[PDB]
Amino acid sequence: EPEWTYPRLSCQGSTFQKALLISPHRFGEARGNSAPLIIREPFIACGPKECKHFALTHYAAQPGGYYNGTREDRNKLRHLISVKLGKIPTVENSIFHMAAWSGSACHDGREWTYIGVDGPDSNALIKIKYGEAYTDTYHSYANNILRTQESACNCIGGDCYLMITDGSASGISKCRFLKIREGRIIKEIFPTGRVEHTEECTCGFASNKTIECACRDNSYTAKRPFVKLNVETDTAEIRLMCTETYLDTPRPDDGSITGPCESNGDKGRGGIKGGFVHQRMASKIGRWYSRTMSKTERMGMELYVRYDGDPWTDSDALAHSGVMVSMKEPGWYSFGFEIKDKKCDVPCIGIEMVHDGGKKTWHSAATAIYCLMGSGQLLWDTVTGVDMAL
Amino acid sequence: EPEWTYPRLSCQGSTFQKALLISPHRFGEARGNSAPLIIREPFIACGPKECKHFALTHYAAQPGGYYNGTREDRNKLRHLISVKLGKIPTVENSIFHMAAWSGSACHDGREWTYIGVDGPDSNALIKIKYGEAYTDTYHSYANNILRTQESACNCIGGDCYLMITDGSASGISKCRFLKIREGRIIKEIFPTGRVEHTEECTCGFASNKTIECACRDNSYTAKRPFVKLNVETDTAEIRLMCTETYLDTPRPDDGSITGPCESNGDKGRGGIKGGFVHQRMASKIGRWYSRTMSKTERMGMELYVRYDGDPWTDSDALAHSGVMVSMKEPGWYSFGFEIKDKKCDVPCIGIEMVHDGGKKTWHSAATAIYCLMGSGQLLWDTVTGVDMAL
Amino acid sequence: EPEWTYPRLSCQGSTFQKALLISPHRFGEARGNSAPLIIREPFIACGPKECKHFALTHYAAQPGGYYNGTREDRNKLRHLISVKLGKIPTVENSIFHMAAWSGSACHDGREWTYIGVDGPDSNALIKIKYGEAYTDTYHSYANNILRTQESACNCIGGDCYLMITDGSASGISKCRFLKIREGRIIKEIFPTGRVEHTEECTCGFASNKTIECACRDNSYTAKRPFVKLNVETDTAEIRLMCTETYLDTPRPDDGSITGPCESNGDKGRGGIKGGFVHQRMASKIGRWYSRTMSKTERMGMELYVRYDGDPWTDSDALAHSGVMVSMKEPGWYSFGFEIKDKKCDVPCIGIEMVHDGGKKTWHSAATAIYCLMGSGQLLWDTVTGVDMAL
Amino acid sequence: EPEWTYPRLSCQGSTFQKALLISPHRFGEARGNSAPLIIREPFIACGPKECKHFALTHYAAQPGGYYNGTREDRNKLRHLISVKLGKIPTVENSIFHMAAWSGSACHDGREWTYIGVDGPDSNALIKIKYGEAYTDTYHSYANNILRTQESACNCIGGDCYLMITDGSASGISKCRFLKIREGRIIKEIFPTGRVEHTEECTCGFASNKTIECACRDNSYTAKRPFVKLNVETDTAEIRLMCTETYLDTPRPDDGSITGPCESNGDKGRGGIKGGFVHQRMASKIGRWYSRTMSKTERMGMELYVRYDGDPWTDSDALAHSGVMVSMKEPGWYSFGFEIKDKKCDVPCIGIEMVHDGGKKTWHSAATAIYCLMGSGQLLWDTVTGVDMAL
Ligand SMILES: CC(=O)N[C@H]1[C@H]([C@H](O)[C@H](O)CO)O[C@@](O)(C(=O)O)C[C@@H]1O
Ligand SMILES: CC(=O)N[C@H]1[C@H]([C@H](O)[C@H](O)CO)O[C@@](O)(C(=O)O)C[C@@H]1O
Ligand SMILES: CC(=O)N[C@H]1[C@H]([C@H](O)[C@H](O)CO)O[C@@](O)(C(=O)O)C[C@@H]1O
Ligand SMILES: CC(=O)N[C@H]1[C@H]([C@H](O)[C@H](O)CO)O[C@@](O)(C(=O)O)C[C@@H]1O
Ligand SMILES: *[C@@H]1O[C@H](CO)[C@@H](O)[C@H](O)[C@H]1NC(C)=O
Ligand SMILES: *[C@@H]1O[C@H](CO)[C@@H](O)[C@H](O)[C@H]1NC(C)=O
Ligand SMILES: *[C@@H]1O[C@H](CO)[C@@H](O)[C@H](O)[C@H]1NC(C)=O
Ligand SMILES: *[C@@H]1O[C@H](CO)[C@@H](O)[C@H](O)[C@H]1NC(C)=O
Ligand SMILES: [Ca+2]
Ligand SMILES: [Ca+2]
Ligand SMILES: [Ca+2]
Ligand SMILES: [Ca+2]
Ligand SMILES: [Ca+2]
Repeated sequence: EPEWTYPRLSCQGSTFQKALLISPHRFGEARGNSAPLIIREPFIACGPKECKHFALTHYAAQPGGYYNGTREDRNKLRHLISVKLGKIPTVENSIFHMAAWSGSACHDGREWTYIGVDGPDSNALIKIKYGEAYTDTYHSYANNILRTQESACNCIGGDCYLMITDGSASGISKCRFLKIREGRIIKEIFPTGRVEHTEECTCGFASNKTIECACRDNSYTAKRPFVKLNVETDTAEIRLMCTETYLDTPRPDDGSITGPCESNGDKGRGGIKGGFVHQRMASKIGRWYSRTMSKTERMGMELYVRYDGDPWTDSDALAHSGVMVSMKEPGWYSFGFEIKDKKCDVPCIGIEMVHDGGKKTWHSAATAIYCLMGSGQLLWDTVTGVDMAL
Repeated sequence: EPEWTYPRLSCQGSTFQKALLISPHRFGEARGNSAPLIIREPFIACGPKECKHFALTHYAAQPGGYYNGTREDRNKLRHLISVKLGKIPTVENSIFHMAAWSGSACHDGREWTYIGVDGPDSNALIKIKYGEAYTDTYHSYANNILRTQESACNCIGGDCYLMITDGSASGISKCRFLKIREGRIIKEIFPTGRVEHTEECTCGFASNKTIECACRDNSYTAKRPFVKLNVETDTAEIRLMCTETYLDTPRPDDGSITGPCESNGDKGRGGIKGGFVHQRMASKIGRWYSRTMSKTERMGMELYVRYDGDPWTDSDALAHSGVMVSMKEPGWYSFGFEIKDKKCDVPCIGIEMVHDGGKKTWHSAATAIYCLMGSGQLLWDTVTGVDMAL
Repeated sequence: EPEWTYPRLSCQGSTFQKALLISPHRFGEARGNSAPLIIREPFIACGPKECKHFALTHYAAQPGGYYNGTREDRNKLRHLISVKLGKIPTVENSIFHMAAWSGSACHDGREWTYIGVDGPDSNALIKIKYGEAYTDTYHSYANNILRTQESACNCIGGDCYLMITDGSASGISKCRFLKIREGRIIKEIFPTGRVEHTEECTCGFASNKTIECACRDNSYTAKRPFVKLNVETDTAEIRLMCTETYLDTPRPDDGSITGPCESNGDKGRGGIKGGFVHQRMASKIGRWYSRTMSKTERMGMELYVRYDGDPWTDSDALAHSGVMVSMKEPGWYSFGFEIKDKKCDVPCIGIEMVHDGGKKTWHSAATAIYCLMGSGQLLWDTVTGVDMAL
Repeated sequence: EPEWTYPRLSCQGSTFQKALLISPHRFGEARGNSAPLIIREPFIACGPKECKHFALTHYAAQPGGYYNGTREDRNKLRHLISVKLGKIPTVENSIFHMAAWSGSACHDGREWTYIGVDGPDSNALIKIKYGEAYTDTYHSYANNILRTQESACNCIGGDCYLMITDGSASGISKCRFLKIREGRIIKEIFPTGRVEHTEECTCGFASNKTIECACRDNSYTAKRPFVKLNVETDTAEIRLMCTETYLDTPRPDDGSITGPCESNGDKGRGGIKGGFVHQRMASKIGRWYSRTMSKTERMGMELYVRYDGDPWTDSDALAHSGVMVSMKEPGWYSFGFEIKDKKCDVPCIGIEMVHDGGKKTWHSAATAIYCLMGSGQLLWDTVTGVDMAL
């Protein structure tokens, strides 16, 4: 058959550069003739030959008559959709995979696994699809909005790993990982460590032995929960990132959180999903991260890197590597993903750039992509170009 | 060349869950830019890799100018169309297969067979297409709206099997089954038993030896005619389902038809096509059924199951298995179908949810899908989200 | 490689039946959201696995602002376009093959040959394309609107044959045939016989040795020029059809043309392209033909057949085989084509049903298809369902 | 896996003829229902089976609300897009490859290489994509709008070759050539000779040993810089074309620049990218060129040819070969490209026909194609048919 995917060494390069903007609402004017779907939580996942751009639609287009409710996060209508990356996600270009108000997907080398959560808040349900077939489900364990990554899951040798979580958005949400093979859950992994609130993990392969994830703590801290999952033993441990460059939003000033690495610090309530991707070299690992320019608002997006070290213990500041989105522009969720070149993997970060005009109008998003590309420094930023009044 | 398809054991699971909603008129607003087709009698059929979503269109779109007459069932413009399941059935996404006002389709492992009926009411005509080619026809034998299933036909080792019927919607309509191989009728099967009125059969494989169908009696009863068709001898027998949980609409109260399993009972006149799909386990057979929540109107849809036994002799109540559509939402035709996973088949029930505003406006339908996945209880219902005034 | 196509015996059957209507302008209302292309001269040609529906577009859609000039036949904008048969020919569904105001195309088993004529009236040019590549041209020989079939060319063992003509529409237009192999003209065939005016031939295979064509005489007669082209010797002879059932429009009353078979008769000025297709049986050949219901106007369409005999000498009336389009509806150009089933060929006739509101509004066409299908008699007619005011 | 592509001898033919018009704004009327993209710098490149039609979009459609700024050349929204040749480039038909305000692409027999330039004017960046993956970048070396061909790059045995340039549009812009293999730059080529200003080179293979390019000098002359690049030694030399038929716009009268082939002459300032394609015969080489009909404005387009000789030393007038676009119609950039027939290559010239209404309205372009086919003289010209007021 095709063989299973494994993480490979990253393609050569040392800086990210602006790759691609998908801005569907550049075609959504009342006087235009297009039907871009109203979405949020976009992410990209790639198989050997193509990438798919996923998002959770509100099952409504612009221009249209169903803008009310598109700023809510969960309802009976939201669906996980995709287009081939490079296509504009319209009503006719998109594929509707399953009813879901939280999602993930990934390719294992042979087929696409799609993951969607729906159901009532107190009793939601993870549903897994392998290709066309619905293959398995997993139930709410803490009865308070069972939910998942909003970014790609990760497969090695046919085994795919997925973060799920359940619990209060302003209290305890202890995550678990599911190990999924051909669409069926073959193991539950219960993490150890600093486990009181971990959600929306952005995960990737640090090597063939370790998946690492930079997650969101929506309750207690502006430091990101950082997971290290050993794939050989199927065990996970979580501790907060110690870097003084706090990656959440909102957050206090860099380096202002006093005390040991594990200290929670101030301005911990609230959060945002954060970009994280690995650059695997023969003797060095680069960890690339994105955070908003604003410490309190979803505005702007800049890139940081650090090579080697241990995220759990290094207090050192990360190295600023370029402004991807200016302060002037929306910088909402961000995520990592890798494109498969012929012999090596290309690390990328994608940025959700939400068009927010409040509850009174439509609420949707463009997706900007920056990838590791050549050398030098990052040269240009992204704007959506959308005027929400048209 | 490809192997012929056979029924396989069903994938593991014990409950159905909400899978997917195709709601094309969420995009039909007069201020939007899309062209969802106006349709009724949707159904889905799957081949080894892909499923198609079929329906009978009135050859008109919303927004548009041809709404008048879209609440009629037969005319010279209706056509059988399909799209790949998960796509939206618009003017450009759809393929028009043949002129037809009653239809069916199925894949035999190698090619699609498409069936459509058209012609004048008193002398209509079954037409069969195998791939791109028109291959055969079957004539009216009762000269009173020759018609067929409005759901998937069923193929085993290249032989595909199809219910047709002809006769008065208010009296006698004896059905027949056609055995079709590579688009040509190779055998006609004349059933035995209770044959006074059988139409709109929803059929599936109980095993490699038997096809069973839950059908509609539009004239005499609210119990469903239940066909057992022996594929090895090509013989069929029909008797009424004996369960007190009457599956037709309209219907009397459950358990109220006194007398032997064959008693017709009250409120027999009228009917609806009903969902039915098999869960074939190694030692046992689950028969899954759907019926409207209202006893008299096409509103709501509930799921029921019974393991093993004989539908013709068992008076036992079917086990209520969850609300798919609440009573506030339309619940019109339902149908069963199976998705082919790698090693096993996934049973699903699809629900036609008609937007009915009467004859003064457009008349069309959303399709909701529920499939067997995981364990537990069915968790969430389906709404169309459509406002017919927009 | 794939092997070359040859005509095979026709699939079993004895009557035609309504197969499919493509009516693009059912979606062209000013308040709808679609873009059907404005076309005329549709025809269908099929390869082993699929059929393409071709037409000459005016490079304009409905609704739109370029309706002026769409009732003219030749200009700098007209293009040969196609869609897969079954798709609606819109701006986004269509492929634009080449600039052309007269066309033909056919598949040889390995690739599509597309043929288009354009250039000034006094000096037009046949251009041939094989797949994507432009491969050859042929020049005007009588300098007065060099033109071709408006229907499929015909390939046997890799050699494709095409009628072209040039000359006065109301005088002499002596046709020639080109023999084309992999897109290049390898022979010119100059017909013998009754050669003064032959245009718009509808041609098909009577056997592996003979192509026959029923053509239009726009100047001298209402009898159709009937070509017999011997494929083994590459010679052609033309004589008028002798049947008293005159197939052109306009025409006198059947059987009113006195004198020998070759007599021209009255009402010969004007003409229409006519449907003709072969049903090849082991010991018998059926010639199926279509003509308008009206003797003088492009209204209605009925089917006729005759088995065996010699068209050049049989004065006998053809047998009426059904009304495909009532007198009430447009019946403009018609054409034959064959769909390839697995082991046999299916003969079909397609009918151009032009929406004519005069020079003041848009002018375009729907395409109706009738194919040999089963037995009995033809049961239903086709309407476009279009209101030209919307 | 597939063989690498090499140039082959051209298909037989001695004249170019009108092939195809892609005029997307024939569908852009405010009362229509389509979304043609706003674009400039179209070009076409072909692989063994298919050609793509590329362009640089302003990420806006007609009808729409983002016309302001579509007459500017560089900004943060322009993207390189393509569709399959023959399709219309709308929002939904197109694929967005990468953010870019200057581009090129070519197929090497195995995969597509896509090149785009973006970044700030003083520090822009070549980015290269091979298939789906971003693989390499090249930095600005003169810090003054690094930019590239706006037409196909050229590959031979896996090595693809690309002109880039950087420097003042009013002064010195020394070009360089990049040798790219599987998306990565493996050699930089620094030309010799007359190097003061070369940009927008249109390049093709004169043979397996030499790539030649006719380029634009925006500063000093109306004669075109002509590159001869030796693929075996990877060296290049540039000298001005000596023909009296000056191919740039603006230009003085033909033959008016007195002095040796290197004299710059008058009206050197300004320029236009010009069409150029090779016809490689067994014993001889045809060089086909296009230039505007007006000497000063981008109006009309005429075809010229010269067989053999040396472009650097030959003062001879080129042979006028027909009017492709009359003086009444726009004639802006032109480019050469080759279509792969089964055994030989078909040379073609494409013409950008811009709809220019000034900065107060939309600014976009039709693409007209002429290719070598048959013998005789070029017969018909191309009009866009677009009314910019609709
Ligand atoms: C499943 C779900 O509701 N997810 C939502 C999450 C959660 O509210 C928080 O992660 C707290 O758990 O946050 C979003 O609100 C947000 O910040 O933009 C969007 C997302 O849809
Ligand atoms: C071929 C045909 O007309 N079928 C129609 C059937 C028949 O009327 C009944 O089955 C009685 O035979 O019922 C429908 O009316 C209905 O209940 O919604 C829809 C369907 O189109
Ligand atoms: C190439 C060309 O102009 N063809 C046109 C022909 C010729 O006028 C006649 O065949 C006489 O030669 O007739 C049509 O007019 C017609 O009757 O509907 C349509 C077609 O486009
Ligand atoms: C990268 C870039 O800006 N290219 C632009 C070039 C340059 O201005 C000139 O070649 C001088 O370098 O010219 C155009 O202006 C022109 O003449 O139509 C269009 C093109 O977009
Ligand atoms: C991972 O393992 C596979 C073999 O199992 C190997 O080909 C690949 O290069 C390894 N990747 C890394 C990053 O070590
Ligand atoms: C039906 O028969 C085929 C082989 O003929 C077998 O592979 C399949 O598993 C059988 N299905 C059932 C339900 O037993
Ligand atoms: C035509 O010839 C081929 C072999 O050359 C044969 O297979 C085919 O059946 C023949 N068709 C007819 C109608 O005789
Ligand atoms: C170029 O070389 C290839 C093999 O390397 C050959 O097949 C091809 O015909 C040559 N082309 C020309 C123009 O000579
Ligand atoms: Ca936080
Ligand atoms: Ca579309
Ligand atoms: Ca009933
Ligand atoms: Ca005539
Ligand atoms: Ca110049």
